[PDB]
Amino acid sequence: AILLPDLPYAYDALEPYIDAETMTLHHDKHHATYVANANAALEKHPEIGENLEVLLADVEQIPADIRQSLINNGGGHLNHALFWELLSPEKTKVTAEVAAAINEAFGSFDDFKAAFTAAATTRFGSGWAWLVVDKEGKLEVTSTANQDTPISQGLKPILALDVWEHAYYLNYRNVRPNYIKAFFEVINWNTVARLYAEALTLE
Amino acid sequence: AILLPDLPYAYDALEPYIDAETMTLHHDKHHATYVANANAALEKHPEIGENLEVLLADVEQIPADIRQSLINNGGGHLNHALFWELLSPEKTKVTAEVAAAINEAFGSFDDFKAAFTAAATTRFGSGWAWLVVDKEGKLEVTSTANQDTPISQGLKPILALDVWEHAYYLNYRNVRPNYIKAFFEVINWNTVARLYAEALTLE
Ligand SMILES: [Fe+3]
Ligand SMILES: [Fe+3]
Repeated sequence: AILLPDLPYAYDALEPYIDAETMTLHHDKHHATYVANANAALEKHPEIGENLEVLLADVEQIPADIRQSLINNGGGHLNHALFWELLSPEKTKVTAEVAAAINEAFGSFDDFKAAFTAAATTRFGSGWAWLVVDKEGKLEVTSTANQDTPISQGLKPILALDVWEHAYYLNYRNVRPNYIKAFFEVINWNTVARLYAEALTLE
Repeated sequence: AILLPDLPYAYDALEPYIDAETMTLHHDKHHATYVANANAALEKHPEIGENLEVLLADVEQIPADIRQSLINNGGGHLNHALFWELLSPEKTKVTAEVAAAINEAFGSFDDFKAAFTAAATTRFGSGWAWLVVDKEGKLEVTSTANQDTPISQGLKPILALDVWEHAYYLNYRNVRPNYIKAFFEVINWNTVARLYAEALTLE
């Protein structure tokens, strides 16, 4: 079965940037529901196994009667698992190779941060802003709807911000760009490095 | 210019079903923002005018370069303006003709309630649950994404529930069902009758 991973720090470790009550519901309620629903969907078709990253890379392989529910809850599970690991109570620095890849893709770091901030601002409704590695090994900023994940288009995400309202409403209310800025404070760039390394090597 | 209509009651009027603070952010920030954005798009084409209900009934007729912004913000404005009129601090009752059409399409009021509750609850991500008049004059429950509106498909809304998280997170957190059950205590059935009469009387 899919399991709910633990937060690898205390619920309040990201304060004042993300508030402990949000971390608690976001993980114990929202995330747990994605895992519970993904298990129920998968229980229905044991023959397909449970490797979500493989199943959701090509959604039409998933039998029709559970497809949208797996996209939604199976995607909710993967997006959130990735998200907890990209957050750090301790400040970190963009790694040399990650930084170099950025200048190359965007021209400078501030250009990236601005392209990223804007994909996150203008994602209308519920969804996620992403930094991804191309099938060409290049970086792109994108944004997806709801729990849709870029791995469904063969893109490898190395950074991700959740812009569903539940992620920021208790701390920032309507002011999503305040929450976006706060995110840059608590990114775990070591996770980003590892994801990006894993992106290139498995290619 | 599109104007932000005033709430037709005090902000704390829907208490304890909807909290004051939410009414306040929801109208003063969320709806104001759609109104502002809708106007910025419209001003780029003064020739197409300001009749949002006509423009959004055929989206395709809207110049490509403001079409998405119009759908989202224009849609945002209609749905919300409709939403404030549908809420009532006084418990009202279902008008006889409305009750009868609900009995006909659904079996009983409570059947309708469960069905509208199902659409409101399973809408994944941001959106709206609706009771609409068919092209054939029949009632149907549906839901839509984000700020999409059933008038875009030649359906006439007579009941609407915002299921965006900003509509309910302050008072109910992740438990959208408690929000939905509460919405039924504050429905203005007189706004529903009136919309229902209007839908039948333009065909
Ligand atoms: Fe989330
Ligand atoms: Fe709303």
